[PDB]
Parts: sequence; structure tokens; C-alpha cells
Amino acid sequence: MVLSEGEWQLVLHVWAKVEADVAGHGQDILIRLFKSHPETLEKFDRFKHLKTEAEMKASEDLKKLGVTVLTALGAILKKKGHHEAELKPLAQSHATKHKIPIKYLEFISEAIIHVLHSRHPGNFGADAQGAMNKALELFRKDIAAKYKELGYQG
Ligand code: HEM
Repeated sequence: MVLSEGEWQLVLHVWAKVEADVAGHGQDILIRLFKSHPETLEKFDRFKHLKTEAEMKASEDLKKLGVTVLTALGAILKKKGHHEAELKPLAQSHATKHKIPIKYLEFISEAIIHVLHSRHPGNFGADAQGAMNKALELFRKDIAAKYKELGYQG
């Protein structure tokens, strides 16, 4: 697929608002993900012992991971489709070391969209949401293809 520039502009415009508080957004998104799809929490050895959302909010480690995840995603979206290099190490670690199925990347894509929708309604109307969804579907499509070359496809 290929986004138009206009679509990239809608995606990077709301992203610039996310970047005003990267740790807060990273917490909100990971907690929305673990509440909605608790099985995903099992992939995190360091955190699968967290029992409630209060514990998750209080975890310093969880907040640090959130910033790591959002910072890598932001770097990929800022490429505007030219993200082959950025994707290579990401695909390798998520396919061989962590073993994250494509289905789980769809789940965090749903959590990202839910959080931007609640925190940025003015910059995340239907056209902006459609553009962010296209950008995350492109991201998932390119990572799924890399998973296949690497021998995981899952
Ligand atoms: C928007 C998509 C995501 C991005 C951009 C991303 C980014 C990252 C990055 C940059 C790291 C640190 C270096 C590395 O190991 O690659 C990481 C680690 C990790 N990620 Fe992902 N990730 C994403 C989705 C997920 C999902 C959906 C899961 C599981 C449901 C996941 C599981 C993990 C695990 C288990 C680690 C190691 C955490 C720790 O160090 O204990 N990631 N991820």
C-alpha cells in the first residue's frame, strides 16, 4: 500500500501531540492493551505478574517500556513509508526472541487508536483515524512480510 502525503500529514499532525507526553501515552496504550487483551501480558516476562491497573500504573518499568515502544513507532512513522531499515531489527527481535504474533500487533494498533481517540478528539476525526489506521496496517503488512523471510510468519 501507499499513503498519500495528505494522509501522512494527518498521521504526523496527531503524532506531534502524542510527543508532547510520550510516557503518559505509552502507559495508557499498554494498559489499554493488557486490559482488553490480557493474554498479551503473558508475553512480557518482566511484567506478567502485575494483577491490577493500579499496579500497572505504578510500574516504573512498564512506563519505560511504553516510551521505548512509542519512540520506535514514531521513528517508523516519520519515515513515511521508507522504513525498511528501521523494521529489520524490530522484526527480528519480535519474531525470534519475543515471538509476537501478527494478531497481537493488530491488538496494540487497536489500543493506539482508542487512546488517540480519547485524548485527541479534535485532531483525530474520522479522516485522521482512517489515515492512522492505514499507516498501522502498512506497518503490520511490512512486518508480516519480514516475519516470513525470517522464518516465523505468525
Ligand atoms: C507498535 C508496535 C511495537 C513496537 C514499535 C515495539 C517496539 C519494541 C522495542 C523498540 C523494544 C526494545 C528492543 C527490542 O526488543 O526490539 C520492544 C521490546 C519488547 N516488545 Fe515490542 N513493540 C511493539 C509491539 C509489541 C507487542 C504487541 C508485544 C506483545 C504483546 C511486544 C512485546 C515486547 C517484548 C516482550 C519486549 C521486551 C520487553 C522487555 O525488555 O522486557 N511488542 N518492543
